[PDB]
Amino acid sequence: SMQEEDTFRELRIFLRNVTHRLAIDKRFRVFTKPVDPDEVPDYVTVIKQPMDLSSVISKIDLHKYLTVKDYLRDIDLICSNALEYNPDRDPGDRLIRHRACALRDTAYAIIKEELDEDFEQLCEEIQESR
Ligand SMILES: C[C@H]1CCN(S(=O)(=O)c2cc(NC(=O)CN3C(=O)N[C@](C)(C4CC4)C3=O)ccc2Br)C1
Repeated sequence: SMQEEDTFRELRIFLRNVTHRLAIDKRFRVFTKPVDPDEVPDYVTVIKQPMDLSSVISKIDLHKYLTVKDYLRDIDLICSNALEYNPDRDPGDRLIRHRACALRDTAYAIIKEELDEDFEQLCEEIQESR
């Protein structure tokens, strides 16, 4: 229905706003762009599902997220990919992991404060009906 289409359009506006607020935070600058393949050629071999906030925006605009749960799976993926590629005790790796964990925690905290549980539930029930 047009009412269901209006629901998913509201979800996209909400997800763009959350992603924008993460992307303008100076802590998260590294996560705003895909890994430069000329700068880091082995990334695409080690990390099987690369994800970054620019790709998250692309996926919102392509209607790939029908629930906030599906969006948070991609936020979780930025965090897990960061922990996987940068696992060492050195401060460079530890800073990336702390920033990755913070990006994930911030996304979940915004959604906890600002997502209506009944809105997510409606998205889930429209998704399941298809
Ligand atoms: C190579 C490491 C860096 C951190 N991780 S990550 O897995 O946490 C990760 C990185 C990225 N994007 C970028 O790194 C984009 N970028 C570059 O390719 N080079 C510069 C200029 C800078 C890094 C030297 C930069 O910012 C996106 C997502 C993750 Br999860 C991979």
